[PDB]
Formats: sequence, structure tokens, C-alpha cells
Amino acid sequence: TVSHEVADCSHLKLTQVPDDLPTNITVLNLTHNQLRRLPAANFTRYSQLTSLDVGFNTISKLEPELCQKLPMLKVLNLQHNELSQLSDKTFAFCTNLTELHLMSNSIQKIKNNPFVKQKNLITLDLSHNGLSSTKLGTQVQLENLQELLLSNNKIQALKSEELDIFANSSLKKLELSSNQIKEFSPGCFHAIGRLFGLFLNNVQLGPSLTEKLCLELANTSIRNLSLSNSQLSTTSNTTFLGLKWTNLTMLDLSYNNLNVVGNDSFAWLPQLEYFFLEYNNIQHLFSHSLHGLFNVRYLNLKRSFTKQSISLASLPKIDDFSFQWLKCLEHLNMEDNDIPGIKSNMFTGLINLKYLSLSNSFTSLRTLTNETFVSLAHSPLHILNLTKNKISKIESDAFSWLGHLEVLDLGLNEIGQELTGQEWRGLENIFEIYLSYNKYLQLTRNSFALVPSLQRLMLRRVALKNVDSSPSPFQPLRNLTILDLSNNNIANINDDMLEGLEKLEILDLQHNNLARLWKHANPGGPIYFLKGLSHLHILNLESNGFDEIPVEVFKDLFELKIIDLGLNNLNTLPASVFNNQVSLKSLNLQKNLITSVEKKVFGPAFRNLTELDMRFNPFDCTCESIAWFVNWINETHTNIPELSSHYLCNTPPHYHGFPVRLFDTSSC
Amino acid sequence: LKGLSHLHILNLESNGFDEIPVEVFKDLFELKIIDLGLNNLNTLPASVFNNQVSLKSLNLQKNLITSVEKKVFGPAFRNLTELDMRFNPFDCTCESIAWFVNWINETHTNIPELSSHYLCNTPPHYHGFPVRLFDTSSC
Ligand SMILES: *[C@@H]1O[C@H](CO)[C@@H](O[C@@H]2O[C@H](CO)[C@@H](O)[C@H](O)[C@H]2NC(C)=O)[C@H](O)[C@H]1NC(C)=O
Ligand SMILES: *[C@@H]1O[C@H](CO)[C@@H](O[C@@H]2O[C@H](CO)[C@@H](O)[C@H](O)[C@H]2NC(C)=O)[C@H](O)[C@H]1NC(C)=O
Ligand SMILES: *[C@@H]1O[C@H](CO)[C@@H](O)[C@H](O)[C@H]1NC(C)=O
Ligand SMILES: *[C@@H]1O[C@H](CO)[C@@H](O)[C@H](O)[C@H]1NC(C)=O
Ligand SMILES: *[C@@H]1O[C@H](CO)[C@@H](O)[C@H](O)[C@H]1NC(C)=O
Ligand SMILES: *[C@@H]1O[C@H](CO)[C@@H](O)[C@H](O)[C@H]1NC(C)=O
Ligand SMILES: *[C@@H]1O[C@H](CO)[C@@H](O)[C@H](O)[C@H]1NC(C)=O
Ligand SMILES: *[C@@H]1O[C@H](CO)[C@@H](O)[C@H](O)[C@H]1NC(C)=O
Ligand SMILES: *[C@@H]1O[C@H](CO)[C@@H](O)[C@H](O)[C@H]1NC(C)=O
Repeated sequence: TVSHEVADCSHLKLTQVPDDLPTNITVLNLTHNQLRRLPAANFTRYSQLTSLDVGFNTISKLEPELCQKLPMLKVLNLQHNELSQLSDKTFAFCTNLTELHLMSNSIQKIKNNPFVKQKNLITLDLSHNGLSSTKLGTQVQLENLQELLLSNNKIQALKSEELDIFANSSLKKLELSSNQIKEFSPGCFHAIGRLFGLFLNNVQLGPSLTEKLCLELANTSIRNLSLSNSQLSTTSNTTFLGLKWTNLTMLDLSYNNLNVVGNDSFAWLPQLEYFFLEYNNIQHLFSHSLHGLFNVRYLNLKRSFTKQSISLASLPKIDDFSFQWLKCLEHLNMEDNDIPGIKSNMFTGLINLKYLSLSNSFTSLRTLTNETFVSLAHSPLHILNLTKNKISKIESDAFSWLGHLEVLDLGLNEIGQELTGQEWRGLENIFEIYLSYNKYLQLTRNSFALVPSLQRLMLRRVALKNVDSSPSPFQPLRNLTILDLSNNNIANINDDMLEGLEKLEILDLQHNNLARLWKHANPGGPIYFLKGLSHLHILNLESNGFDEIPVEVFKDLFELKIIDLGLNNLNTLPASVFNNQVSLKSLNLQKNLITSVEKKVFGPAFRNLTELDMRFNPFDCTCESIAWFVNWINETHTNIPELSSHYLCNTPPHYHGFPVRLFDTSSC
Repeated sequence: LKGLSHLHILNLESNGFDEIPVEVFKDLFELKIIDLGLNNLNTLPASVFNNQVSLKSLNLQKNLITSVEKKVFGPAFRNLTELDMRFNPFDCTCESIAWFVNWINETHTNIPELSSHYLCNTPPHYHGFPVRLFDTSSC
């Protein structure tokens, strides 16, 4: 039971409260134990506890005197117990409680007044009980209560009198989810002084009972309303009529299997700002279906439409100008849908749209022509996501309508083509382009000549072709900072591929075939493609088949901090190859063929490191191979994980399998 | 491989083997050709080729073998015609290849590309040097 300021006793098999703890302990966690009871005498020593989490135990009942020994108790958690009965004296002395959690206690009913005495209580949780009513008292108490959780009970109706005890309470959260409520008596929500949030998830209401509830919620202070999985199959223009008399800001209608939304179904919500409609079954979206929602800023439509059906091929249909009402919309999410395509006025009217996600939103979007995004011309779009749409071809001026765009994600598609460079015309403010995991991309001289402001370019797993053009395709990218070219099986690179890219910081080249370029027998000499990269910080050259490293390939990389060279075939390294790496913090050389670690090579590299990774190597445990290295290991602050297990000698056979760190250098 | 008394040719090349159980070849008395190249073999148990009294061709190229010792290769190297252990990281030390280099010095078995592809790997003093040029006068 480790404890310095908070005491935790989780899964300690404790049957009684330990009596050997610091006196000044304020938090005592006793969850998942076998505490049968909580006698006050065992808590006499602890007179300064603030939070006592005793849930998930076998407490059947408590005593009022327990709160006498804890005058400063604030949070009391009795989750998952069997306190089926409560008394008016049970919580009388606990006058400073803020949170009282009584979930899953098999409480059947509340008799007279178990919560009258406490006045500073903020949240009361009574979920997963057997309660059949909201009756918690007779007089008016719980003045400062803000959250009332009553989920997963047996409550079947709401009555005004049952809630009358909350006349002076401003309920910020009223959770009634998973209770089969079938009747909302008039004035039931007007009993609460101020109700700000109501949750009715997993409560089978239906359109008619929804209309009754909305009429019952009128002229209240409600701001958040959640009706997820409420069996709301259809909506009409009279469904939320009562909500005309409130200032609702958030509405949740997800998982309702909603099929048809009538025109002006939400015209009663002029102040709505957050709308959630994910995971529904909408067949057709009409022009006036979203009419009257001009204050909405966030709309979620993920998985909101009917899926592909092989019986009738009834793809969901979105009428044109169906979003023209959303003048203040800024964030639109439409992922995981089966929309056939993008029409000429799909997004017309969205004059404040800044984020649009269309990841996996379409079934047949193969070609991105110059008319695809014309409806987004007047939107100030900054981020566009188009992943997983099986896009195959991008034509010229495809994104010419997006002049303010900064992030464009086109990965996880089937784009196989040659980048002529005309696809990026009009992208005057672009910063990031993601193209990883496509069919094949072939570069040319002017592939990126039209986007000089680019800063991040990801080209992983695209089977890059012609990256070795005599004028480098990356030459115009003077502001480029992150470049990813991994897993492309690239074999040939010219020495001026990265010339002029003084701002480059991250370069990923792992899982290519660049081994031949660094061999001294390569015709014309080794290729020095890392020159001039003064600001480079992260270099990844893992799994390229390298056998040898030219001595002067890292000479210009003064600010380099992380270099990864594992999974290569490196055995012998030239001396003074890491001389200029004066700021190196992480070196990775695992799963190579390295046998000796010597000062003339690794001296400057091992100067001030944080992490070292040279695990699966055939170390030759000899006084001229690892003596300096093992002495360095003996005294060093660099973190070397799995040092005692995966750093094993290979030769001589006397040392085969022995740990490198246990090599004895006393006779060197 | 048990019970195969009349087996003559065995090919186990490129199976990813790391270790060989000591008693896998015990019943193969008439075995003449065994191919174990392109595996990941480094350490072999002693007396693993004891019963191969008629072995004529042994192939162990492109493995991870570092030491060739009498307790393993003694009976195997008795009367051979061909030996193939070319691309291996030989540890040129007096306890790793001294018996092997002495055996190479006087033997009638044909060892092609002995002077070029049998190169030391460790210690770094010997890295790249031919195995056959190892000096055992100070062993
Ligand atoms: C007391 O400790 C328990 C166990 O660590 C906390 O209960 C849950 O523990 C699981 C497993 O670590 C977490 O996944 C949950 O998130 C924890 N519950 C919550 C609500 O976060 C318990 O919360 C701790 N109690 C206090 C007062 O810190
Ligand atoms: C575009 O949307 C996709 C899908 O929602 C995002 O992909 C997720 O990215 C996060 C963070 O990288 C990962 O943890 C998830 O696993 C990804 N999901 C899938 C299905 O791959 C992607 O990040 C978005 N792109 C941008 C630029 O926001
Ligand atoms: C608390 O409720 C009582 C009874 O309705 C009322 O008289 C009193 O003014 C309320 N307190 C406040 C601060 O409104
Ligand atoms: C809300 O109050 C207004 C103004 O008093 C009233 O006209 C309307 O009928 C009320 N709504 C309901 C559902 O009673
Ligand atoms: C209302 O909903 C929004 C969005 O889900 C949330 O951020 C906010 O906290 C909610 N209001 C209250 C009072 O909890
Ligand atoms: C709802 O729409 C119908 C169909 O046009 C219309 O007759 C009715 O008046 C509308 N309801 C309200 C409350 O306006
Ligand atoms: C109203 O809805 C019906 C069917 O839901 C649709 O045919 C009609 O066009 C809609 N009204 C307008 C003005 O679009
Ligand atoms: C799109 O390209 C076609 C073919 O070049 C051209 O005829 C058409 O005018 C272009 N569209 C726009 C809006 O420029
Ligand atoms: C590159 O960044 C610098 C500094 O922010 C800026 O002056 C320059 O305009 C940028 N280049 C382009 C083409 O946006």
C-alpha cells in the first residue's frame, strides 16, 4: 500500500481498514477489497481525510458516527455495494460532503429525508439502483446540488411533486437515462428551479412522447438535451415545437435509427450551436430539412445515412442546397457514409466553414475533376480530409476553389498517376499535404512548383517513382520542414535532392533500398544527400540494407538530435563519423551486425545521450572490442533499456550468450 | 528423421534453423550429403555428427557460425570430399578456429574459395582477414 500523500489499497484483499498509515493522510482509496463494515473506531486515527473511496467492496451498512470521525470529508464513494437501506441519521453528520456516489447498491426506496442535513453537496449519484421514483425527500433541501444521476433505475414516470424538493436547486445535469419513462406529468420540470441539462439516453420515447417531453420542457432554462438511442424513428416539424420556448444550445439525436427528417423539423431551434446526428439511418435529406439552424457551429453526421444495400441499391440522397441554412457552421463531420458523390451545390451557403471531414464518406468518388469542390468556393475552408474514399485520379485545378486551405489529407486512397504539378494550382496558403498509402505516385520536375508555402509532405507507401530527377521535385519547397519518404523501395537518389531546404527538420527514409548509394565502390563515389541540412533534428534511416557509412555524410548535421539506423547490415563504422553530432540525444543501432563499440567512432556520439538502442547485435566480448563501451555502460546516465538481457556476447565461444555488461575489464 | 537408415541425401537449406537438437541425426548412418546452408545456425551441440561415419559432403554456408570446434565437427570432418562454410562470421581466435585452421592446413577435402570467402569477422584486428592465414603458433 504505497502512499506519500494519497493512500491506495486497490486489490489488496483487505478485510479490515489498516491502522498503520500516516496521520496527515487526506485521500484513502480502498476499492476492490473485502471490507465488510466501516466502523468509526477504525477511522479515529484519520481525522483529516477529504476523499474516502470505499467502492467495489462488500459493505452492507454504515454508521453515522463514521462521519463524526471525518469532519473534513468531502468525497464519499460507495459504489458497488449492498447498502439497500438508508436512514435519516445515516448522512446527518456528513455536512461538508461535496460528492456522494451510491451507484449499484441495490437500494429499493428512499424513506423520509436521507440528504436534508447536508447543504454543500454538489453531485448526488444514485444510478443502477432499484428506485421506482424520483422521491428523495419531503421538504426542500439540496440547495447547491448541481448534478443528479438517476440512470438505470425502475422509474416509469415523472411527477411535479416528486421533484418539488429541488425548487431552489439549479440542476446542471439531470441524468434519467435507461429508465423506462412513459409519462411526463404537467409541470414536472418546472418543479426544479433551474434545469440546464437533461439526459434521456436509452429511454424508449418515440416521436409522440418526444413531443410531450418538448412541450413539458418549454419555458425552462434547458440548454443541453440528449436523446441518444431514444427509439426516435422519425421527426416532423411539430416534434420539437415546445423547444420553441427555450434557448437550447446542444441537442443529441444519435443512435435513434432516424430515417426521415421533415422540413423545418429544427426550425424551432434558432439558438442551437451543437447538433449530433451520428449513427442514424437517414434515407434522403431534403432542402429544408435543416432549415432554421443558422446558429449551428458544430454538426456531426458520421455514419448518419443509410448504408449500401444490395437488395435495391438505394444509396442515401442529399438534395442540393441542403446546407445553405447553416450560415455559422464551422465544423462539419461526415465520415463513414455511402454518399454517391459530390454535386455542384453540395456545400453552397457555408460561408464560415473551416473544417470539413469527408473520410470514407462516399462509395464512388474515383476522379477529382475541376468541378468537384466548386460548391466550396466561398467557404473559408482550412482543413479538408479525404481519406479512404478510393480516389484514383486527381485532375488539374481540382483544388483551385480552395484558396485558404492549409491542410489537405489524401492518404489511404488508390491514387495511381503522375503528379504533373497542376493538381495544386490555387493552393496559395497550403501547409500540409498527406499522400501516404496510395497506389503509385510518379514525380516530375514541377510536381510541387505551385505550392512554395508547403511545410509538411508525407509520401509514405506510395511507391515513389522518379524522385531522382535532375532538378529535384522538392527544390521549390523552401519552407519544407517535415518530409516522409518511407516504405517506397527507393533505390536511387541524387546528391542535390534536398538542396536549399535549410528549414527541414524531420526526414523519414526507413524501409527503402539506399545501400548501394553509400558504398565506396559505387560508381562516382557515395551519394551525399544530407549536406546543408543545418536545422535537421530527426533522421530515420532504418532498414535500408546499409553495409558501410561514408565518413562525411553527417558532417553538416550539427543540430541533429535523433538518428535511427537499426535493422541495417552495419558492422564497421569509420572513425569520426559522429564528430559533428554535438547535440545528439538518441541513437538507435539495434539489430545490426555491430561487433565492437570503440571510442574513435562512438566517443562524440555517446557524450550526452538520453537513450541508446544497440540491443540485438553480435558483440565480440574482447578487451579491444567493448572494453571502452562496457566501462562507459558502468558509469553513464543514458537510458539503456533491456541492457541485462538483450546485450549478449556472441564471440568468443567462452562468452557466447553472456551479458555484455558483465564483461570483466580488470585484466585489460 | 528417426529410422531412416538408408537415407543418403538430406537437404535442409533455408529453414530458419537457430539450433539443432543433439540427437536428430543419430539414425542416419549411411548419410553422405547434408545441406544446412542459408540457415541461422550459430552454436551446435557436441556430438551432433557422431553417427555420420559415411558423410562425404557438408554444406553450412551463409550461416551465423563463428567457431568451428573438434567436439562438433570432428567426426563430420573425418573423411569428406567437399566442405562449404563460406560466408560465415568466423571469430579468428585460438579457441574458435585453431583446430579448424590446423585441419585446413592438412586435409584432402576440397574447399572452394577458401582464400577469399572464408574471412574473419572478430576481433576487429582480424576483420576481413582470411581464416587460413590465422597464425596458431602462439596458441
Ligand atoms: C481509487 O482507485 C481505483 C482503482 O485504481 C479508481 O477506480 C478506477 O480504476 C480503473 C482502473 O485503474 C480506472 O480505469 C477507472 O478510470 C477508475 N475510476 C475512475 C472513476 O476514474 C478510483 O477512481 C480511485 N478513486 C479515487 C478517489 O481516486
Ligand atoms: C483524416 O481522417 C482520418 C480518419 O478519421 C484520420 O485518421 C486517424 O488519425 C488518427 C491520428 O493520426 C489515428 O489515431 C487514427 O487511427 C486514424 N484513423 C484511421 C481510420 O486511419 C486522419 O488523422 C485525418 N487527417 C487529418 C489531417 O486530420
Ligand atoms: C428557497 O425556497 C423557499 C421556498 O420556495 C423560498 O422562500 C426562498 O426564497 C428560496 N431561497 C432563495 C435564495 O431563493
Ligand atoms: C411558454 O410561455 C409563453 C409565454 O407566457 C406561453 O405563451 C407559452 O404557451 C408557454 N409554453 C407552454 C408549453 O406552456
Ligand atoms: C452542454 O454540452 C456541451 C457540448 O457537449 C458541453 O461542452 C457542456 O459542458 C454541456 N453543458 C453543461 C452544463 O454540462
Ligand atoms: C408542419 O408542416 C405542415 C405541412 O406543411 C403544415 O401544414 C403545418 O402547419 C406545420 N406545423 C406548424 C406548427 O407550422
Ligand atoms: C418538404 O418535404 C417533402 C418531403 O419530405 C419534399 O417533397 C418537399 O420538397 C419539401 N419542401 C421543400 C420546399 O423542399
Ligand atoms: C474544367 O475543365 C474543363 C476542361 O478543361 C473546362 O472546359 C472547364 O471550363 C473547367 N471548369 C472551370 C470551372 O473552369
Ligand atoms: C516561408 O516562411 C517564411 C517565414 O515564415 C516567410 O517569410 C515566407 O513568405 C514563406 N514562404 C512562402 C512561399 O510562403
